[PDB]
Amino acid sequence: TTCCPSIVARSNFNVCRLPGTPEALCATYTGCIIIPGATCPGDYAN
Repeated sequence: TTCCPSIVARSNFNVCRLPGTPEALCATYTGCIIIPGATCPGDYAN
């Protein structure tokens, strides 16, 4: 599960994966984290 900070940052993160851009790439661009768990803490999830 991938969870990003800032609702704005995660917004473009989602839009990033729309054209077929790899999730991890967009995550690296947003300062986003990809954890093995299926639920992220609210500390770093927007």
